[PDB]
Amino acid sequence: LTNLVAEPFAKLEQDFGGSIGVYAMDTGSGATVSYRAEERFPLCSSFKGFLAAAVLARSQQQAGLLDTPIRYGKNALVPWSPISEKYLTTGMTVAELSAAAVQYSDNAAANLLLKELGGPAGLTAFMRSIGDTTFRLDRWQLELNSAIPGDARDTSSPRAVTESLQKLTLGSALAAPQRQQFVDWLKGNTTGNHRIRAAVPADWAVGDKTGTCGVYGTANDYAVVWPTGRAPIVLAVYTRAPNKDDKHSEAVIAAAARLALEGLGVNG
Repeated sequence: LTNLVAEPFAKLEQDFGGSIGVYAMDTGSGATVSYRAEERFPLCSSFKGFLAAAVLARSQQQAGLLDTPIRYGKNALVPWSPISEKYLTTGMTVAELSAAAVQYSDNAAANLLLKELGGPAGLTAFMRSIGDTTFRLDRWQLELNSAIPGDARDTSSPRAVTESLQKLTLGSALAAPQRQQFVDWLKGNTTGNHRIRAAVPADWAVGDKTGTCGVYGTANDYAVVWPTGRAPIVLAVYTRAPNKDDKHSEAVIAAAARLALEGLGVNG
C-alpha cells in the first residue's frame, strides 16, 4: 500500500536544488506516499506544534495548567514574538502561549513553554511517551534552527512527524478534549497559507504547523486534512539543501503536497 502510484518527487527536488521528504497517510485505507520519508530533516519551528501537544498532555494531569497566568520580562522577547510582545506588560495564560506558539510561531511563547516542560529533553521525553523514537530536540531556540548538514540535533523524519501527528490529532495519545483543542489550534494557524494549505481545496478542513530555519534551504509543514466524505489524511513535507545560502521555497512545499494527495488518489 506504499507508493502504489509513483509521483515525480525527484524532479521536483532537483528543480529546487535540494532534498524533499514526504510522508502522507490515508487514515482510512492505510495507503501511504513516501519519499525520503525516513531521512532526518531539521524541525525548525515545527517543533512548536508538538510542544503545544505536550502542554495539553500535561494539562490532563494538572487541571488549571492551561489557565495559569505567565508573566515574563522584556529579556524573554526574542525576534518573531508577534503575540507575546503585545502582552509583555500583562502576561498571558499557558493556553494563550500555546496558541501563539502554534498559530503565529511565537518564539518567546515557545521558549517559555519549553522551559515549563523541562527543556528539549522534556519535549523529547513526551514524544518517546507516544512511541516516537525518531524525534529529538536538543537545543533551545535560535540555536536549534542551525540546520547543519548531517547534524541530527533538532531533527525528525517526515514519517515520524506524520505518525506522531496522527496519534495526537486522530488517535488516542491525547484525551478527547485535549485532542480537539490541539486540532483547533492547528486549524487556526496563520503562517501556512502558501504551503500544504495551498494544495487543499477551500471546502476541506485543515490544520498545520510550519517551520523555516532561514539557512540551507530548510523549511517544512505538517498537516491534518479532512477531505469531505472520506477519512482524514495526515502528511508532512520537509526540505533542505546543501548550501547555507540556498533559499527555501513555499511553492515546492505546496507542490510536494499536491503530489502526495495525487499519489493517494485523493481528488482535489
